Amino acid sequence: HGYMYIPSSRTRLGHEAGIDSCPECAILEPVSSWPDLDAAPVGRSGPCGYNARDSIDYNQPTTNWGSDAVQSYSPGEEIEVQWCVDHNGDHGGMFTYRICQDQSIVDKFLDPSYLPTNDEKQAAEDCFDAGLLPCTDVSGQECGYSADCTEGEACWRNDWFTCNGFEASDRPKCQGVDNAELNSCYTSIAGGYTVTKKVKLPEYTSNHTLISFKWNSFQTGQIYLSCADIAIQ
Ligand SMILES: *[C@@H]1O[C@H](CO)[C@@H](O)[C@H](O)[C@H]1NC(C)=O
Ligand SMILES: [Cu+2]
Ligand SMILES: [Zn+2]
Ligand SMILES: [Zn+2]
Ligand SMILES: [Zn+2]
Ligand SMILES: [Zn+2]
Ligand SMILES: [Zn+2]
Repeated sequence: HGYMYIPSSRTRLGHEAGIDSCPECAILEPVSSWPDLDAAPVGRSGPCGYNARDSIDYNQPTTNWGSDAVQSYSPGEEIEVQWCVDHNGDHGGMFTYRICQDQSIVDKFLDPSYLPTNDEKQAAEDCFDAGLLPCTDVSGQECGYSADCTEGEACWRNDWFTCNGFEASDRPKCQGVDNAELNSCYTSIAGGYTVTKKVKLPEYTSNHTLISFKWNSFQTGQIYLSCADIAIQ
């Protein structure tokens, strides 16, 4: 149970505007989230998430999200990206961040009076996959392999980030990555823990595009998706 926190995703904004009582509850499930990290099609969830809890589809703006870039960055900028895992829903596994470089696709997600179809959701997803922001693009960032994976497997990759071992001696699962304190970010269920990394933005530009957060669960057949409205200028 988790969601994108920095820069503020639509889900965070959703919660913060009082619309979404369980931001961490937005789940793609059931799916094969492991070990093949993109076998699973995003269906209704899309690259921005659908929260069944409160029936929110974050793939289109409302008055409460998606109207504006929440943050403006520069081409090639290395930036903080953070997500929030719930104390009772730390599934371990692997996560990534992506920018889709086809403004025409993304535009379908920036109009409050249109909801992307599942078809457009999946096509967006493919675009986001092509625009995955690799761990290893940030100089100085250590990009480990998953302890829940073995060499040569489809999960064996360090473009994505990994949580710690689900049954590791020390600092297990996603919580273990920052080893942050409880409520270091908001979750509704049992209090949130931050999971913090850096990504390097592309030299691709836009006055208004999306980061899509995607977290593939190891413990469960589940994926958590969020997106943030951002500008590269
Ligand atoms: C953003 O929009 C303004 C108004 O059209 C324009 O003048 C500016 O060049 C645009 N910037 C980008 C990166 O598109
Ligand atoms: Cu969960
Ligand atoms: Zn995918
Ligand atoms: Zn695959
Ligand atoms: Zn992160
Ligand atoms: Zn259309
Ligand atoms: Zn190294």
